[PDB]
Amino acid sequence: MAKIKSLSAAEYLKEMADETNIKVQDIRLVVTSLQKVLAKELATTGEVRLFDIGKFKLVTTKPRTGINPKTKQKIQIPAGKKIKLTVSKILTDAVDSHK
Amino acid sequence: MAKIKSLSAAEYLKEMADETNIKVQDIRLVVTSLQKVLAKELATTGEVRLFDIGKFKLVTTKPRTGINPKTKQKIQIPAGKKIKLTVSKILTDAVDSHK
Repeated sequence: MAKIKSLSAAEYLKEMADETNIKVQDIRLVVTSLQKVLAKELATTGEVRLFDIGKFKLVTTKPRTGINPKTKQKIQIPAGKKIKLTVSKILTDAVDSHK
Repeated sequence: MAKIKSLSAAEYLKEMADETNIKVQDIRLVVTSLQKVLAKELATTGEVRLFDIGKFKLVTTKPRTGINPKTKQKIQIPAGKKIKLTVSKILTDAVDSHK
């Protein structure tokens, strides 16, 4: 893919193991669970509000008629279900990342 | 329904107590180290790619260059610094799927 400065989940896994003695192969587990149960809470369609980073809301884009006048076919984009992230103040909002 | 960090840190304890694994004041650190380190790694202009959920990255309302009256040095028109989440297939397909 496109190369930039980056982290896998395995990067944080390594970061977590470097930070702490209390945990071993279980670090791959804990780092999946952190996100497995996030994915489950979204599948029940609940907001997850993680204080200091923001909130994960499930969203839908309602279906809508589209027409481009020159095409004979009407590409009417269906209903798709997605996640929006909305930022916490302390992370974005003229704060941490904006200095 | 919604879900809080502390409620998250509770439900990771009930699954990662076991015979031995991690305790209440330690489960409290891994949950907060996560969202701290991932913030510190977007601070340095890095992209967190978490397979299964998706990718958090910075976005900057693009600074133009200005020659404003000071010195020889170029002076940026101020950017607005935000984060975006774009969702991975496995998250969005399990949301698009009805349970």
